[PDB]
Amino acid sequence: FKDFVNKYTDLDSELKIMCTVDHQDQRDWIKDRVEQIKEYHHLHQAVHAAKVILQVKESLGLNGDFSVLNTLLNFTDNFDDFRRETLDQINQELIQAKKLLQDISEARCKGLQALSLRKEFICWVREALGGINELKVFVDLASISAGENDIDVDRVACFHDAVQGYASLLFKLDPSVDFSAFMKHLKKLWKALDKDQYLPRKLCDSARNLEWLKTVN
Repeated sequence: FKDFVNKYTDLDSELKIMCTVDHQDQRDWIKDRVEQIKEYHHLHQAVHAAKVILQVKESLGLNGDFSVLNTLLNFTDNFDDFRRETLDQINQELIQAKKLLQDISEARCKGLQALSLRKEFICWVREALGGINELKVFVDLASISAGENDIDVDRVACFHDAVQGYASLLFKLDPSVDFSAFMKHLKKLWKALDKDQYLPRKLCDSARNLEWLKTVN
């Protein structure tokens, strides 16, 4: 079941066909087996998200010694140790903040992957842009020099959206928060990632335009 990822009804129907091969068994174990397998899939997904957030911390210059994700790192370094284990083997210590309302549909995880490894853009946007109020001045200055071509003028709007949608993590973030504080703060980016779902792509497109962003000044 590497193919049934994030598929409830399809997996349910597949297991119904699986159980209908022999008429002696008519039990309803499927209702719990599908939830168990999907919990395992969610554990793997939150492992990937834990790696993503570790990269985000190490790239944003954050401090606070996140240690709750160390148990997910332990869950993902026993890949060769739990390979012979059962589906009901070990506890789950991830529903607190690292499974619900932070890793939805693996898109918000990609939302953080946008602010992942690419780092020089963060340094430049902190050094040259001090506050949010300077964004309007910067975009006004950049529009007159971008060049009206319908592809060179969307670069000053993608930047304006990707910076104004990342104000929580870019400008005002003291490198002293803990895991709980960081997860509560991320629910300020999560409430803007739904208004426009192309924020990670906007940031990734404004990141490659780093040899031109250092020209407006």
